Amino acid sequence: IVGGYTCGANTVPYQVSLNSGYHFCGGSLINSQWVVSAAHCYKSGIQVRLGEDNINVVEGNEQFISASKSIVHPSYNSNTLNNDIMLIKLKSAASLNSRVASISLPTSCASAGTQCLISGWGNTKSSGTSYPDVLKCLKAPILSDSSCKSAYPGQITSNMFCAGYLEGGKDSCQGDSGGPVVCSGKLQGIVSWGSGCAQKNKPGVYTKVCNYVSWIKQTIASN
Ligand SMILES: *[B@]([O])(O[C][C][C][O])[C]([C][C][C][C][N+])[N]C(=O)[C]([N]C(=O)[C]([C])[N]C(=O)OC([C])([C])[C])[C]([C])[C]
Ligand SMILES: [Ca+2]
Repeated sequence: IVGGYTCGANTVPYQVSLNSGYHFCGGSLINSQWVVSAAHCYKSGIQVRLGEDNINVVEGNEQFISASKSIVHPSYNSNTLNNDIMLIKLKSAASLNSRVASISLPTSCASAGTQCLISGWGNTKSSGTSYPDVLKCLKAPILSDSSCKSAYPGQITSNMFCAGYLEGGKDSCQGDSGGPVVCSGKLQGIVSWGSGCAQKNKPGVYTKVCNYVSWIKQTIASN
């Protein structure tokens, strides 16, 4: 997260770290056995690390659970990043409490100007790399579809939205992928792509989760 603030340990209890010997992507727990992340985070040998704050120190409250199957959306297109979403099923259910809790799926899409929280362990620097140890947080508004499309002409599908700041300086960045965008207590976005990090007129683009709620529900119910 570039331009953000330290969240405070376990203040974002639905955030997960997907790990394969290092943190590579964020994720959201949406019930005791299922995590939602981004399809471009897919790989095998994924360990879901729940209840984390410093990802480099075991501090208490951590639950490390192997991913039993990852389910990339069938229409995921890796050249457009359209339908960038994947569900990870956990090998055993997590124990839920105040430091590890699931976030709700939206019942409607959020309007332009809704203030949301984006969080993750990715790069904090726009020019160069600085990985944080602890979870970083950013409050950022959803941008109107016109300013999003004026920034990325031709690249925005209806499954995507921009959030952030046109003046630059604050944004998600590399290592934040797969992580949550929560607006009024509902998971509305998944961190996906952008042109670099926190550059002027280039906001982050996020998978629009309200379009996928029946898919999530139906895929979880059949698996
Ligand atoms: B994401 O993948 O983090 C995990 C990467 C390391 O394991 C990251 C989120 C970036 C959000 C920026 N607001 N997403 C990506 O890196 C995706 N690629 C891009 O955003 C790239 C750098 N830019 C891009 O595709 O657009 C142009 C610059 C216009 C070419 C990618 C990995 C899906
Ligand atoms: Ca830790």
